[PDB]
Amino acid sequence: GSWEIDPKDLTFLKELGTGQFGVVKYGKWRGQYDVAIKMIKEGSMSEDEFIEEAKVMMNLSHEKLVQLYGVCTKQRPIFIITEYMANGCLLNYLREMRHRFQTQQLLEMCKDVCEAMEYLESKQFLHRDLAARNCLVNDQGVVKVSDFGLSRYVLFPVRWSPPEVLMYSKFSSKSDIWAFGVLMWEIYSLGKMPYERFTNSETAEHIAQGLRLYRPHLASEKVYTIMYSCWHEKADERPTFKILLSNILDVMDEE
Ligand SMILES: CC(C)OC1CN(C(=O)N[C@@H]2CCCCc3cc(-c4ccnc(Nc5cnn(C)c5)n4)ccc32)C1
Repeated sequence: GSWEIDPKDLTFLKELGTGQFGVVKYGKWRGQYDVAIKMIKEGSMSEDEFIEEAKVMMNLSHEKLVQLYGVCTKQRPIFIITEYMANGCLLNYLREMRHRFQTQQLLEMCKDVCEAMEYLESKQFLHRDLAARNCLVNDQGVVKVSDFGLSRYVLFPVRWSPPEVLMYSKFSSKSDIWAFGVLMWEIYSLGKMPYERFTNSETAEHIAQGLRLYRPHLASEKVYTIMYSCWHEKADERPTFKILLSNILDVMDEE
């Protein structure tokens, strides 16, 4: 099948880390092309459901999405083969103080993610776990969005969730928007934990009381207005990703 990679075409080279489905490794496809390979631990995934959705996810092609190249399903563990991102997770990247980021670079990261998300929104596809931990950085410093949709197959992101999610499990395009605002806060805070002094339970109470994250020192007033617009209490008063991208591009021009 066009979604199927022969595992004999893979050369495993390095271990990258361990996520919700087990170990992820760096390797080569057909001796030449860099890939990341998720080795899906038995019992961790709703595999048949994922395999059917992987057909849809293959056709999500945008330069700012970490591409799904295919799956290896004829065996267990199954494998998910994706684009390899040389500089790893955005969260860890932001926390490395040696980068000495310019705020123009931080805004560019937000724009990268916003473009990916505008594409997903145009396909009526929710990420469902948008956060710096699910963005990666390539060898050119481009940020791409990773593992969109995959939480559906896990057999909770309190700090990235709007009130209607925490109170009613009301998931929508506007809960991705809320999460994006939090991600913008992570970026401008160089990787701090949102609501860092609170537990998840205290964060949920804070959010239900109407309180919000406040301005990271590196965010201008115009950048803070953008992330804060993602956190309106009423979901329908939150922007779309098309509007956010316009907003971010405008600020990039104004500097
Ligand atoms: C959304 C939730 C429900 O599920 C999802 C499945 N999931 C999950 O597997 N995460 C792990 C997190 C721990 C580390 C292992 C890793 C690696 C990569 C990956 C992909 C492409 N390139 C690179 N490159 C590169 C360079 N250095 N390092 C260190 C990495 N790395 C993606 C994800 C994950 C969360």
